[PDB]
Amino acid sequence: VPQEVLNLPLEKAHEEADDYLDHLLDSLEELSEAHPDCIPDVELSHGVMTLEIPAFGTYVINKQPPNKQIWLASPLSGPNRFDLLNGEWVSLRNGTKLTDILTEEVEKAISK
Amino acid sequence: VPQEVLNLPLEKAHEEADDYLDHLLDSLEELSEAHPDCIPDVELSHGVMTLEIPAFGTYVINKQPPNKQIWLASPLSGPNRFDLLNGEWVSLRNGTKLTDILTEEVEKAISK
Amino acid sequence: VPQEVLNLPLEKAHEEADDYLDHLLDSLEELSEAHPDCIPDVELSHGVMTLEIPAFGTYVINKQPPNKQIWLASPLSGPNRFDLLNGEWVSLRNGTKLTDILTEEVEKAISK
Ligand SMILES: [Fe+2]
Ligand SMILES: [Fe+2]
Ligand SMILES: [Fe+2]
Repeated sequence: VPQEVLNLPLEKAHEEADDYLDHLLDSLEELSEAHPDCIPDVELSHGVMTLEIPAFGTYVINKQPPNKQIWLASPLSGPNRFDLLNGEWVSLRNGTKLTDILTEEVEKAISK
Repeated sequence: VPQEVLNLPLEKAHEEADDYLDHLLDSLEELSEAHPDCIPDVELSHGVMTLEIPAFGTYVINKQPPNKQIWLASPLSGPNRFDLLNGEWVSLRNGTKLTDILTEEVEKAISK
Repeated sequence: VPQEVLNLPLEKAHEEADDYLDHLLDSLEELSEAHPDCIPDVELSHGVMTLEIPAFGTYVINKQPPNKQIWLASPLSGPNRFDLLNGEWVSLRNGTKLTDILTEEVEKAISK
């Protein structure tokens, strides 16, 4: 029906998890320089980000069917699950920011 | 198995987004009278509500697969996403009520 | 690609609703002893828990596609819907704990 809509420069919105992972990647392979040799590889395959931190292990950040969308598999802090609260990604278990976590775990790996 | 259940006047529950859109429509095509000629059409196609406000443009309210269920496409305030908090629909971005928004945008369109 | 992952004792995570229902069942068929003859049966069919409380009726606890995952059908307090807040299951309508509800409804059935 509504002709007035489809004459706009329309676009489908992004998956809100997709927006974060893309932002995470470039803000991680820019951080893959300030490694001594300690955060060698970042790779976003196809909705799956893999991070290698040889001190801790292999990270897996994952885009997941609901019951809340972003999946953390940390070889240090274990698994966790995140969805939107007020625009940042938040743990279903305790309420901790996803960003805040790999902030610590990366800046510990660089330090140690 | 459990025979005691299926002798009740059973019914499948409604989609909680469906309950809102139905309530929104009649509470909008009742509001499509107090237009000068300024909020001409409301139409709920099949899970898609279309609102025409010629001042701003064509609105689209939409029922969306999870990562949170009701989708706002406002030609004035942009796009947004809503799910249940304590029984009212709330923006994933900032936390604003969906009802509270098209309250303003309609009562501005009538005013101006 | 990432060889370091798949040499771990890997396992797929559980459905967070599944973890609760399993915990609910054994913590209910242990409670199906301290009935006079008043909470006779508990049964978890296949993602569907059925509770018979002859005073009130037949309960149905249910695992549901998102727009929030655990479904309560109480013959006393009506229907409700639950998802994770800070690690416990919470009503979309009002914000009440799922655990807190069948706590009351069971310990009323034993009492009365
Ligand atoms: Fe892992
Ligand atoms: Fe639009
Ligand atoms: Fe029932």
